[PDB]
Amino acid sequence: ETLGEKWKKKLNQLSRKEFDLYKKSGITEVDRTEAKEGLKRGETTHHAVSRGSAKLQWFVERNMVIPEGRVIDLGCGRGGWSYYCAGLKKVTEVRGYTKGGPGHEEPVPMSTYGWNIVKLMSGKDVFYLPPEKCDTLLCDIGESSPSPTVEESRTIRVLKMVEPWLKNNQFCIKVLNPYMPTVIEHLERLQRKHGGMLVRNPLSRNSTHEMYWISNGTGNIVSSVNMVSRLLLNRFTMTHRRPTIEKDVDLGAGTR
Ligand SMILES: C[S@@+](CC[C@H](N)C(=O)[O-])C[C@H]1O[C@@H](n2cnc3c(N)ncnc32)[C@H](O)[C@@H]1O
Repeated sequence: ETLGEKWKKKLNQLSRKEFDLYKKSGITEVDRTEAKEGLKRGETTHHAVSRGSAKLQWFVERNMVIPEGRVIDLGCGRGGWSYYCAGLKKVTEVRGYTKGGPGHEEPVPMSTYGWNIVKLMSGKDVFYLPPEKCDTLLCDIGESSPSPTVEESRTIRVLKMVEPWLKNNQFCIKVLNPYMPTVIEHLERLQRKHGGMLVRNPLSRNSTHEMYWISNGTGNIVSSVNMVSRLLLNRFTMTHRRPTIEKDVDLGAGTR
């Protein structure tokens, strides 16, 4: 039984009250107040459509993934990753795909900087999509479940699905459950082949063990995963630490 499975265990034992306090204890989060109010009023410039823009920004600003050329954004949802990438100088095209329907967030149309190189497509299950030529492959798919065996299946399926889209390109791929032994085996094989490293984003909630496989880095995957399991387990032991609040991203207007 992995450290991660013990964390998962404990998480599942929490009351809703305890869960709600635990999930943000000591994390970082952006202040969405202004964006939500603006989106509520139909504003199409400046605002990120989700917390995802700031989440991907954290990786990009640290050069862990450097979006360039034609960017594919797998499970776009509202489009946070896509609209962010749209403003980056090296990026020439952004194609986002997402399931949508009941479920499942629909793309939100925006006119933030670079919106003209963006096409977001709903009604698209990426497990049935053939791979396309791209210079950057982004994927933020992986639905949490109380069952770590369900999550293991979802995670492995994502890893197998994204591989053909990796063509010596930049990438950032969510790994929903990185602690199950079989997932580690796949990750180790993929890292041998395509390189990169697994990284914990500080904007991730404590309610998920997700880490991101990014292209620009190196390191020991097992050590990084266990570090996260120890972090998340430690956060069970103390009174709720209020999250570190940061400014949300401002995404423009205009064409590129
Ligand atoms: C964590 S959200 C992405 C948030 C996005 N990165 C943003 O910045 O707003 C993952 C998205 O994947 C979508 N999704 C889940 N399974 C999918 C599938 N099989 N094919 C396409 N999209 C999927 C979900 O509907 C959800 O909108």
